[PDB]
Amino acid sequence: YQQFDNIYLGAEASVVSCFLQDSEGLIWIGSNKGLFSYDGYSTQQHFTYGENNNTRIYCGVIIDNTYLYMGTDNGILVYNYRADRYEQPETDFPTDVRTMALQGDTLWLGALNGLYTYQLQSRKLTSFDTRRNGLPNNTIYSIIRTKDNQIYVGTYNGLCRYIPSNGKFEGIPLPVHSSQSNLFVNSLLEDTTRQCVWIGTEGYLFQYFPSTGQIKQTEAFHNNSIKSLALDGNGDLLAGTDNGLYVYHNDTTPLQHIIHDSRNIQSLTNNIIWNIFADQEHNIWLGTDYGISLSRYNSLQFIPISQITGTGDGNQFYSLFRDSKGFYWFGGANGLIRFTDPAGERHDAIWYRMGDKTYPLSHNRIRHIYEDKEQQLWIATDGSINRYDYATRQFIHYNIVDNTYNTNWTYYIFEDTAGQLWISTCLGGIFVVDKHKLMQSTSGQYIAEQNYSVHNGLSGMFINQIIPDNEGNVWVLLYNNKGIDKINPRTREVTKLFADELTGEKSPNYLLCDEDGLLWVGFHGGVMRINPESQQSISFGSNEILSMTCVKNSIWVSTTNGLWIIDRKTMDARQQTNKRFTSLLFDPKEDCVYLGGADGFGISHSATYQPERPILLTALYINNQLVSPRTRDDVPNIRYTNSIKLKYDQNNLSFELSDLPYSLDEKNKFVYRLEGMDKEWNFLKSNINRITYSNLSYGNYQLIISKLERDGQPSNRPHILNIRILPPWLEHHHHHH
Amino acid sequence: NYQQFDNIYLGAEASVVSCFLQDSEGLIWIGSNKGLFSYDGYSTQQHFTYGENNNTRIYCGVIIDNTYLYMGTDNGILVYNYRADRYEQPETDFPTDVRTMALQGDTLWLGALNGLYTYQLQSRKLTSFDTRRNGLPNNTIYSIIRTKDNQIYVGTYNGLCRYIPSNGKFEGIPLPVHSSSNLFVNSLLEDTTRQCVWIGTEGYLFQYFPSTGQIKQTEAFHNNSIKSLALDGNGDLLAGTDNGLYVYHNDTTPLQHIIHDSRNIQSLTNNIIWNIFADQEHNIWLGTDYGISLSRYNSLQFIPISQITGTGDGNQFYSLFRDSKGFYWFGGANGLIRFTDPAGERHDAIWYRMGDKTYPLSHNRIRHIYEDKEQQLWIATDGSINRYDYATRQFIHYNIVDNTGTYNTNWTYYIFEDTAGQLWISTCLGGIFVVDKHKLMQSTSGQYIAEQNYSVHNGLSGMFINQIIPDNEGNVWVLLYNNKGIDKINPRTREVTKLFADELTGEKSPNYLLCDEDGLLWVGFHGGVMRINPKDESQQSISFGSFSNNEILSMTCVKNSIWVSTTNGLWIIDRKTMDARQQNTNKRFTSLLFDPKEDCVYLGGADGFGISHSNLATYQPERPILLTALYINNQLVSPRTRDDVPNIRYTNSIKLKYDQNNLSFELSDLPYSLDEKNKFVYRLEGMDKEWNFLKSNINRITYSNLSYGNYQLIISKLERDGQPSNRPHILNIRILPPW
Repeated sequence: YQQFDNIYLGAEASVVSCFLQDSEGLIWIGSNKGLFSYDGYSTQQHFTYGENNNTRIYCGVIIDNTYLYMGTDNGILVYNYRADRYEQPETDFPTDVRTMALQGDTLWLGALNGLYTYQLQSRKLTSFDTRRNGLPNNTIYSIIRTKDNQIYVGTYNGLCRYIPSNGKFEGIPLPVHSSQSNLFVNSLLEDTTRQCVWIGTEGYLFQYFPSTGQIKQTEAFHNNSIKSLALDGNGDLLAGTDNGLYVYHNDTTPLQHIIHDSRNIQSLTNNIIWNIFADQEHNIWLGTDYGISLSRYNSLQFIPISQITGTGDGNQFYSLFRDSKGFYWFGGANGLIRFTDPAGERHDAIWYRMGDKTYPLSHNRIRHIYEDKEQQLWIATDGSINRYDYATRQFIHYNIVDNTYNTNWTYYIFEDTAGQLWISTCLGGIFVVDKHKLMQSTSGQYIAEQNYSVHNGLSGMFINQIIPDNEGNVWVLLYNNKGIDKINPRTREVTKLFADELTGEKSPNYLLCDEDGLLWVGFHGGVMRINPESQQSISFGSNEILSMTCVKNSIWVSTTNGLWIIDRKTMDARQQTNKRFTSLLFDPKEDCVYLGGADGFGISHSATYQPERPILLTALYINNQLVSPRTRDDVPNIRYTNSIKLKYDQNNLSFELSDLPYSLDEKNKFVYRLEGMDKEWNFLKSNINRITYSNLSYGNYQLIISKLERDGQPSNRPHILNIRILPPWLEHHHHHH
Repeated sequence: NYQQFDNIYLGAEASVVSCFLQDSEGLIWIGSNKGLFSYDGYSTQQHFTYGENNNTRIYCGVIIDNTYLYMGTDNGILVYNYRADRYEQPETDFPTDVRTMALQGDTLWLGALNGLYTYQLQSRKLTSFDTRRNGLPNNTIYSIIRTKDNQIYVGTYNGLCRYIPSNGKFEGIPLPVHSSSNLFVNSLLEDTTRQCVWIGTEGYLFQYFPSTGQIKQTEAFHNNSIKSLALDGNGDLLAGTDNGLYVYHNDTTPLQHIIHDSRNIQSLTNNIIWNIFADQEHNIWLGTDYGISLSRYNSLQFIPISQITGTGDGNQFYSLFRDSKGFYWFGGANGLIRFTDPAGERHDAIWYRMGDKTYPLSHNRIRHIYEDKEQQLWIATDGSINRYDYATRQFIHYNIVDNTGTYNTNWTYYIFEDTAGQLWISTCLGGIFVVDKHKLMQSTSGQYIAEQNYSVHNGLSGMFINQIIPDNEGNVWVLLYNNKGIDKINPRTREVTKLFADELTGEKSPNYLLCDEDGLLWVGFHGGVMRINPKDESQQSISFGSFSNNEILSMTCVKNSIWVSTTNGLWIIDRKTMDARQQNTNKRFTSLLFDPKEDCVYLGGADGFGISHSNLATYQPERPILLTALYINNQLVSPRTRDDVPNIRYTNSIKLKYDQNNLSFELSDLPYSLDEKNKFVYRLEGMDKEWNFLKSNINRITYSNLSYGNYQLIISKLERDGQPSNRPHILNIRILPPW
């Protein structure tokens, strides 16, 4: 909170009382002169000088995913942000609305002269008062609904909570202070982690615990007023006051106190913080008595399973894989998910699981996913091995035994250069098997060509990974054992190596081959590089290894604690949130890395990975004047338009674009072109998001805008606007309403 | 209520029950002093053999990977694959004398008589926690739980502590007592509604509140110990002791205390309660020192939307409708949901809303759903009217204005089709529009001009119209918002008359309108209804209940009654006498639908809907039939005891030898929650020509002397009409020839 990006709406509209973010990410601003929006580049107004909508906004709520309800001196402005029109219902709203809170489909309204509910379907307006309902006072400043569906109402003289059964209100007994002749309750905030409601009053910050009724005084800010409360991305409590911002973490950590410095343009813009809003990306918006301070939240992007197929089922990911046809395969404890596009919208994921009607698996617990020499997809599971059939979209199951030990608990699979499948197990040792004959087999159970076991050379039969050498040798990772077994399949010679070094606590639990033929062995606090019989080790100092994968010249090592990145040639080690990741995948083509964990996965670069954001048109200008449905009947809301038809003399057009870059230090770069006029891409400077065209002839055009990709190439998913300029004779075809 | 139980006793001299599990398909499993059992609602079945290592006392269990029962024993952990019906031991050397188990993601916590352990299910790593290395108060562990916020609580021989994953140690939590030795902590239970952890010990029941560190001595029961804890469907805390069951509601409410009564075979079976388990249907299972006491749950059956769905999105339901093709259409404040079964078992809901990339709607606020004369589905919304296209699964939106171009159809409240191809559309602000249905459907204009409009200028009483309803007398009756009386339109002359304004006025201003099957009109107002006969324009009126100012939310015809949902509850009114009767739940329903096919009523409300029979017990959802036992020559057979037989519960196809031809099958639909059992019919294709009937107490099906060949056993619930259902259970049977 050391630096802020400060934002101003003009000299008239210096006071900001609230923020809303619509479900598509655009930020809305309630100022002392009316509503604005801010697209990350410039502000826009949505009122006309002189009109009833040119007025102080005190609060707002989004209704029906298409209306902004805003509290005003005169009642409630209802702004339809999709149509871009004020759409007043017939309702006689109470004047002076200062606070609002949705409960199901009833909107609670807190005003200077009363408390109300507004049922949204029937338009039924119900009033609540001191004399009938036992409210402590009629002037309302703050109303919230908690997760367990209780209503808290802060007033000019005290805090209470609604009692649905009898329609009355129960006081919460905040302390009465000799310095005050009434008990202002300015702000209320539910905190689900701390299990409290935070209460801001003049001079005192309280936590109310509904579990016990305890009212804890957490802070006293002498002679200061608490105006607003939010929780940031770390879950710290942010308190906006008349003397800057306070940040609370816990009882033993001192508050941060953040204030305006008149000689420093990057400081909090003003000390009087009327409102604080945490946006969908955890950016903190501070609304003040003089403009806005934005504090950007920065990074790894983490993606919950439910965003891929939702479905709120969980999964702990132990294997992540991308096939040569480009499907993602993410599995572990609870099944396998096939999907496309990790950081897109579409995904069309399929979940293969035990007991599914449509997509079954012999067992939920996936241990390995592998693509063979003929691009056939193999999985290892605790219900044996399976092979995918892409045409049927279903798995084919194989039972395997040796010539006498079996394959039910399979750990690892690979294909050798003679068309044999190598399979490691949790009891039956290692099986080696004719791939085509297994595939061609028709016997449900299948006798193995070969098997390695403790009877013929292995140390134990509890073995995880098996990895081929460049010179045909098979290196086996041994469970609860010392050293690593090594197999020459040419003369069946198994030998136990590095028992000297990899014993006791140096017991190995992970093993991989890099692109240069070097093995990396992970053990308790340290990794060790090998030439298959040379090389040695290193350690993590002041515990254990979950996953390792190669990333270029680096090997990434996921641990209980966090990540270690090692350079492959020197063996230099460097440590990098506190998430533990049980799975790692490097995607060379997209040049990112997937980090698989509990009920989700992260994505990061091989510099903080940026999620893909669609491109919006935020403003249309005709002959140099901004135009929208709010002011013109003959022009649509450009944000929600794919094709526009214009009159013949509406041929001087400007466009503003944005991908809503609120979180970003540096803006993305863009390219544009107008099909029907331009023959190539035009490049924009990153600070310029305006596109302009003059004196267009009649006919059809396509405006095409793309984000420049970080390799320099325009994206192939542009935003496209169809534009027809009508001749004089066809004028009556112009946009209308 | 806890005053009567269904008492269940186990075979094989087992009499002590120490735990219950319920698999993801609803079967109950029972750990007993002699080994593992299952119960299908008809009989108990053992899953162990006398003398074998599986014939052993079970102390606790959890289900792992949707296929195993991990169970604690003297020898460690007994692992049972319930799908394969085989004991399947891991290679892992487990500690002995396990007493408690709790999952944390993909790690299983194990508490034992001499240590605490972790077991990581992927790596199979076993990690030990102790007194010296970790600050445990004692190595004897009796209870372990994981809370929703992912904390680990461990109850021991000497007190309670909490895991610290920072440093891998345990923080003690001191328990305030009257004096002293070591405080046994036998039992732990998280309660998200009170936001505490309940703690049962010898002598006391505590609540600990992690948000503040407060610790409350909620009960003190000298010479009694708390052995088990659960919460019931009401959110009451149930405490199992060695002197019966205690039920806690709040501090001001007397505890209920429930004990055995030797003179009454429906009382609690035994006073020593080892485990209490609340099943998915909220039935309470009590495992005691002698048998099981089952307490069936009584409600209204309420279905939350997420059960439909599979998402946490809300909706307040204002229109329920089921179409001529059988699709249900439940819509309200937050869009419109299409789905085919009220229990959501087929996960095939489609949810239409504004903003949805795949299934958009012009507006989320649905005001009416209607099917026309040609089976086309129409909806009225605050974004005009739409028609469904079944083939594309998309709505088609229409914009309609009057001929002057002044009024439009943006805010549509109600729609119907008359007998002459015309759609009648009621609006807020634009009056009523009458539109030629086929011309609208075929229009390509993007604005349609209505043939007719009714408004304040040509006879209407106002411009805000809620509902418009045809007579059986050729008229259209019109409910206006906050007006006096109701308007009557004669569509042929276009005459508009205002009727019943003498009574329906001021506090009796109407706000609901409907026509019943006999063609009488029902008008709803604050705290009463009025029945109108449109033949003679006669009228009778009643008031019901209190208060006088008591709002009507929804009204619907249910056979010979009308159902009326209000702010203060549900009233049922007889259509001929007009006798009003109040019903009793606290939920308030803003939508109602009678389905004559299923003989039931849907009551739509906040984030879900109730289902009820028309004639009042409670309503039971259809459950699938399972096969739970196979007998050959009158001996029970399973993969556990034979090579050549599969798990009957998970097989669609069985292959038998020539001399395995005397067969019995037990069946169940898991009727745990039922006073009366259902009735079944069965037939064996290849043998039977007709259905056979069971008799409700009998769930066993027997065929003798089958000849080699192919058969198919079909089993079906006998429906309330006396028809078989169309969810039969099918088993293909092949009997092989001798050779």
